Amino acid sequence: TSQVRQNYHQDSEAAINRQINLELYASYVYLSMSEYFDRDDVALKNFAKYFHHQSHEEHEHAHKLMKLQEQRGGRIFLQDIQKADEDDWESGLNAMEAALHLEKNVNQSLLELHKLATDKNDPHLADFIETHYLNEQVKAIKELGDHVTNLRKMGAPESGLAEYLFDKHTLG
Amino acid sequence: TSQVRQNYHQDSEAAINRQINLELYASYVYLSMSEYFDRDDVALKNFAKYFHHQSHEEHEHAHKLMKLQEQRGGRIFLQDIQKADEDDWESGLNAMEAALHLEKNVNQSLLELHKLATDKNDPHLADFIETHYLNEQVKAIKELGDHVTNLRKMGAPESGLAEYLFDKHTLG
Amino acid sequence: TSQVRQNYHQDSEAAINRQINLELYASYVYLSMSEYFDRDDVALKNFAKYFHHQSHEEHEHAHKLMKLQEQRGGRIFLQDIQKADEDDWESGLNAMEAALHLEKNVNQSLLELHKLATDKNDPHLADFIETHYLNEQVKAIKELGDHVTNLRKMGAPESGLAEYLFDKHTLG
Amino acid sequence: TSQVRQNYHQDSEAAINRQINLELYASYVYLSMSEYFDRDDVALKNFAKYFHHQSHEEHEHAHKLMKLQEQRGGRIFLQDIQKADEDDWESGLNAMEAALHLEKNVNQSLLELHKLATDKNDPHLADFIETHYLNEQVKAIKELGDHVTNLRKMGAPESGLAEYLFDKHTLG
Amino acid sequence: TSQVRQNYHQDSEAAINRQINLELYASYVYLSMSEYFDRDDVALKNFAKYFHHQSHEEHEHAHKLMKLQEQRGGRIFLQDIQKADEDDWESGLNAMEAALHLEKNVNQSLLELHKLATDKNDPHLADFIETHYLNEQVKAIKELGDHVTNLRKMGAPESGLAEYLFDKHTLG
Amino acid sequence: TSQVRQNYHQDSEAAINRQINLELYASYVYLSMSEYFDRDDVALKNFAKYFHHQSHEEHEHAHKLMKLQEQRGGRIFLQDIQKADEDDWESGLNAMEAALHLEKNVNQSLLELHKLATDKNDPHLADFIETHYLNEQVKAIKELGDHVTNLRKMGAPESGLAEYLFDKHTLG
Ligand SMILES: [Ca+2]
Ligand SMILES: [Ca+2]
Ligand SMILES: [Ca+2]
Ligand SMILES: [Ca+2]
Ligand SMILES: [Ca+2]
Ligand SMILES: [Ca+2]
Ligand SMILES: [Ca+2]
Ligand SMILES: [Ca+2]
Ligand SMILES: [Ca+2]
Ligand SMILES: [Ca+2]
Ligand SMILES: [Ca+2]
Ligand SMILES: [Ca+2]
Ligand SMILES: [Ca+2]
Ligand SMILES: [Ca+2]
Ligand SMILES: [Cu+2]
Ligand SMILES: [Cu+2]
Ligand SMILES: [Cu+2]
Ligand SMILES: [Cu+2]
Ligand SMILES: [Cu+2]
Ligand SMILES: [Cu+2]
Repeated sequence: TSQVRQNYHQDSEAAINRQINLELYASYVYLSMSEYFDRDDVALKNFAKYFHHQSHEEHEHAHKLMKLQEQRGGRIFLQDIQKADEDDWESGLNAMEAALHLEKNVNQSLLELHKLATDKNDPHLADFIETHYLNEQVKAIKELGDHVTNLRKMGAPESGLAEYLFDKHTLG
Repeated sequence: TSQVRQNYHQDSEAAINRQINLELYASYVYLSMSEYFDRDDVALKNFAKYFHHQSHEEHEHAHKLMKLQEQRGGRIFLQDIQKADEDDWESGLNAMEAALHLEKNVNQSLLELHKLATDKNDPHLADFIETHYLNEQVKAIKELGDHVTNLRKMGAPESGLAEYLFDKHTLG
Repeated sequence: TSQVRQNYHQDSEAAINRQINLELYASYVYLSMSEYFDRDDVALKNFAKYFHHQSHEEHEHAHKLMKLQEQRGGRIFLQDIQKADEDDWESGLNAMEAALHLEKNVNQSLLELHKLATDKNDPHLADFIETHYLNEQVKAIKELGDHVTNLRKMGAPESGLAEYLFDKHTLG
Repeated sequence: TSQVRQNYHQDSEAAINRQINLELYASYVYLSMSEYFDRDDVALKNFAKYFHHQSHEEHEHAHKLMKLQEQRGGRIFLQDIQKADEDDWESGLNAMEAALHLEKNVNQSLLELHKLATDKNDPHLADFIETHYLNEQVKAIKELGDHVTNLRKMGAPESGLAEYLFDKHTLG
Repeated sequence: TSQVRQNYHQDSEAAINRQINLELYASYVYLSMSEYFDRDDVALKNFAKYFHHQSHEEHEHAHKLMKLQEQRGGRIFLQDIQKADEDDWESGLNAMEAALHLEKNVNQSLLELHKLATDKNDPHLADFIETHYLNEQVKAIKELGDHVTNLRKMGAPESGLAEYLFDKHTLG
Repeated sequence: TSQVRQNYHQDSEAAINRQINLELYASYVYLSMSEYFDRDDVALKNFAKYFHHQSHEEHEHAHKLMKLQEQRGGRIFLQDIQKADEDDWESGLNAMEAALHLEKNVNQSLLELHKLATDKNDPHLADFIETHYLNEQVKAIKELGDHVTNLRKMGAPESGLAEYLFDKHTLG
């Protein structure tokens, strides 16, 4: 056991490694979405820019969890990063809906991570989740909801003019 | 035979002169398209700007081929620049489609120029085509494809509002 | 007939299209001359620079005529751009002489364009020719005459030292 | 088949997708190495910095391949990113040796990608591999070799003072 | 065999060492020419400056080949640098002619180096020759041809006034 | 005999040409040493930088002697530049020792050049050797001695850590 390790439960260490893997998975999902919008038969550059930024941001989330693990004296165990469930994301609206779905699932996992920290009486880990993850999730989810709403009201996914203009005016 | 001439086959020299003529033809086609969008009954200024820029760029392509010819010790033989197959380009979408068609044909010609350089064991000419022409074609074609896609999805050519907004938001 | 068209005769419209073609032809002639001076067995860089500039300037002349056509409500009809009568321009002096010959012919055509505008009582077109073309021709022709004179007096075309020094001191 | 697709073989498209996956794998390997050096019982910050930079660079390599795929009209198919063969990299020298081993394998794959492009007569893809990947591999491998050499000569892995000073003076 | 060595044939390694020696020889030839023009009975300072620059440039060519050798895992074997075939270069024109002759021979050697790289299926070395050597040769040869032409037309080598003025106006 | 020649003995002229050749040889030796340290199995970049600088400096020494020759009315006769006696310089210490050995031999030659100038009553050449060569040799030799001493005391050539740190702290 690590010379720095203190008040850090084996279950928490494992939950962090699981969260590290999930952040990397969400990163890979966003990468997939980003490249779909760069296709010649889709060609929505700001949707592509939007998800590329989400991909990079998710890598920051994973790195910070890895930092936590290292600082607490835990050992990182990595797992394969699974490819997304889709290769083709259909439309701008459908990607926004899939992203919101994903973010809600990630939020649920982080809330279960917080409960575990409360149950193992680890207030450092609890505060870490609160400070760096919980409000970020809330903001992410709200933004995705905002986008889904506008796209729906504009006439997406049927209106091709709607996704074109949303790409231009909201995401550009 | 030129004092500088070395490893430069009569067939390559002639193929360059043919490519020089084709670059000038594409230039003239883009000129034609550009002026069509300046018509009072079309009046799409950014379509016009877009093809005017394509025309100038195609002149750069021709000049560089003429430079190659001169540097290798070949003699430039010019041919008439044929006028385009159309005087009236119908719509923004139709010009984009005709431009993509043209660029694919020019690409095919350049790939046949590369094969000839490989077959005559002329690695200088091969690299020249690779370096200055091949990726440029790929980029040109992809961009034209991107535009065709957006215009189609927006409701062009029937939607006059679609070409107006594409002119404004993509080409402006 | 165009919504903007007013006082613009079918004969004038056709004469403009013919002038547009001639400006493009002169452009192509100058291009040919420019490349000849870049040949390894000619290698007079400032002669080459001089005619390359003339080529670009002639494209400006054509564009402005196309602008006129569009503004007046006429329809541009392009024709093939014929290659020059020579592939080999012999010498610096001979190109200057051929350029002067060309410019005098273009001037004659523009003067016939002015007469037609006077005869069709089109004072806008008349002023356009006067303002943008007539004095430009006079200046072009005078400059070419000036160059022909100096080259002759220096000992061109026989004196190879004459063209070398004229290239250096006048055109450089 | 894509509107932009031209001279792009199904085998090449698939080879690119395989290369995309390998670049992402090398990225993940470097991530693993980077975090190992941040461990409290390793604590070599510049080794960690060095591999973190390698990880980011490998993501750039993957993105450019994805760009190529999109530009050529191919469809990206992603695969899981496998975790590295090690969780514990033993020492600074051993990570450098494993990195060199990895880079040589990636180089071999890229050379097989080039052969395939030559065999399918795809000079655009051939030039792309040459321009963006081949010399980069050579440089990467040479640098890793340079580091392995210095570490060995200094007395690594036994000399803990050797890795400490190499971390300070070469990687810092 | 080197830890970095990969896909690098013994024949290529030896051909590089031979090219390294030839670049150094051309460097030494240009050094010889440069000093000849500094003689009190020649005293053409810009000819001297011109070849001194060529000498330095040829050293850059050799260094880059040595870099390639080192990066690929090959071992440099140097050979004597032979003195030029002349101690006295007669005239400005004759040096330009001898330089052009030399550059064409060096070009031939580099083209044989490229063929060998193509035959040993070494696309890294092939691209290296293309990128850093082939177009440079073409440009060098064209420039030398340009100079030979002007000097001949001016009346060199008999006209001492011709070399004086070419020294002043072209090389100065 | 040269119009500028005065008080310049045939023996001195020949001794200068011999010194010119020796400076070029020392230049080539330093080039050889420099490239050895860039080898993947040596990888001492500041040793490499150090000898590369020595190589360039030795070329300056040769050029100045060539200047002297030209200014005095002598004729330069070049000789082959012999390759060094080694292809492999073993270690940092061994190169420093070989460089010191070389510099002492060059110094001896320059002192014999000075004696000859004193004996031929050529005070211009005597002062030239004194001013540009003699103190430079003394400084070069002292520096090489200084380096040899430090390397020995640090534990070179056996201590690989010694050459690594000397490369870093003295030569970097
Ligand atoms: Ca986000
Ligand atoms: Ca899976
Ligand atoms: Ca709190
Ligand atoms: Ca274009
Ligand atoms: Ca026709
Ligand atoms: Ca290439
Ligand atoms: Ca003009
Ligand atoms: Ca004709
Ligand atoms: Ca790297
Ligand atoms: Ca697995
Ligand atoms: Ca050169
Ligand atoms: Ca010899
Ligand atoms: Ca020195
Ligand atoms: Ca020998
Ligand atoms: Cu996240
Ligand atoms: Cu083009
Ligand atoms: Cu004009
Ligand atoms: Cu990579
Ligand atoms: Cu060279
Ligand atoms: Cu010296």
